[PDB]
Amino acid sequence: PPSNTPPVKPGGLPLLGHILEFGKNPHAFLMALRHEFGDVAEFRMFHQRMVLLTGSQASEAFYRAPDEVLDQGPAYRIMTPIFGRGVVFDARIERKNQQLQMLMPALRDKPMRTYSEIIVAEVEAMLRDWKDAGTIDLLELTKELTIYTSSHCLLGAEFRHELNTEFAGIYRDLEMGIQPIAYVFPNLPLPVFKRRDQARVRLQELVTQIMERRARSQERSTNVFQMLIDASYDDGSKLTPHEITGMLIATIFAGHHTSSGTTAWVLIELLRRPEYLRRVRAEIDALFETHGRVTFESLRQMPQLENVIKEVLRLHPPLILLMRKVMKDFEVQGMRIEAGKFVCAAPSVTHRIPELFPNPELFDPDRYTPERAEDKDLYGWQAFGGGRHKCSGNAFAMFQIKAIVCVLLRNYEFELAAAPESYRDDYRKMVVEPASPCLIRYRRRD
Ligand code: HEM
Repeated sequence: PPSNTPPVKPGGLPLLGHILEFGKNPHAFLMALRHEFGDVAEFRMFHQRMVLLTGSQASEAFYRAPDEVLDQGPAYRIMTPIFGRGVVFDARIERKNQQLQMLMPALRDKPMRTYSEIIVAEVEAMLRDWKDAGTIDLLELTKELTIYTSSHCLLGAEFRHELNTEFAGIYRDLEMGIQPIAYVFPNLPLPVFKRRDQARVRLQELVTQIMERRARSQERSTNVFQMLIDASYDDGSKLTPHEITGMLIATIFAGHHTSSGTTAWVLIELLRRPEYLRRVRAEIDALFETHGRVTFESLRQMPQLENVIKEVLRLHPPLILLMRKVMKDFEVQGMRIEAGKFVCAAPSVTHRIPELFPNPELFDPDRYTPERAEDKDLYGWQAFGGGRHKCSGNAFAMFQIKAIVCVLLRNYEFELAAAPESYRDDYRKMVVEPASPCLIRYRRRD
């Protein structure tokens, strides 16, 4: 009497499974898998057996599982050298959870007003460097803008001014260390891998220096770094500069390409839909004539723009595979998923289920008005994941993007360099953004 298990896609290659076809187009693949096998569908990545949970029901099973059924550890094994050993997600389930819990208040509530001012200020700042008119690569602009605003808010002014050029190069070497051989996490050593390892060492050095310099000086700035210094375990014991360095890098990687890509898409989508450029522009111009400046209070209630960002995240979730190891038999929609196996959510797929998002392929922000399609189901729309391990900085992300767009749109008029339909997702990236050659034209407003 064997229990009903989920269907397995007729395999491809012996030691490769489906990996090449999947790798060709991860999204197209997962769409195809679901379309042919339904809510719960097994495929093989190398040796390993992945199970795609799509739809409201199967998504709930995923996001609500205890940390003791589904472990996010292996998904991050490529990151461990960058984050440090035993720092966060390499740490024991209970220790990992305290570190994450220390971040949450750093990225919500009280510091949010300060972050707003810093982010607004940082964009206003760089915008003074701009010619009257010109052509820029939109993706590069939002990646620069995001790393500046992030690092200022998360690390502090030290890393924007005094440690600017030093940090810039560390982050590069850190970023460059994200190579899928390390993602297997099988062998750590290589030329680029040491330049990665050297980078983390030098950052932990820079951190401790600033810890010590901010302590003998009675500087008290508002940043995640400062709050991680002031945080403490339930022990009463404190974070070591190893941990503080690990958590700050995790936060920056978690927030950088995700935000930068989304800001790009919010501008692209607004620039190929004049209808919505007007609704957003009218909202901003209204915001200024009611506040005379971009202000934490003003950013809070931008319904037009919130709705646009929400639809952009429906059509363009930057993270499209959320992977977990099954370390306990749990059951999804009747089908039993064996321990030792892998499960994963696919925001990009579930977001196009017609039963959840009527006319899924149509861009319509008005889905997210009081007669909504994001509220009355919590495991439909899932761009920020869900459950115990949902994004800590969804609030930060929303303000970051609302601020950048507000300022850019208020000072500058934009128009696409190439044909509107030519702007496509590049699903072959670890974090999905628009295609690399993503040019745009600016000219000072009025
Ligand atoms: C802007 C668009 C963003 C999107 C779409 C996004 C999406 C996500 C998703 C889907 C996860 C869960 C991954 C998983 O379940 O394995 C996640 C986790 C996380 N995100 Fe984001 N994120 C964004 C921005 C940010 C920003 C700006 C920050 C911080 C500044 C941030 C910090 C985090 C952290 C710390 C986690 C780990 C939460 C945990 O596992 O407990 N994210 N994000």
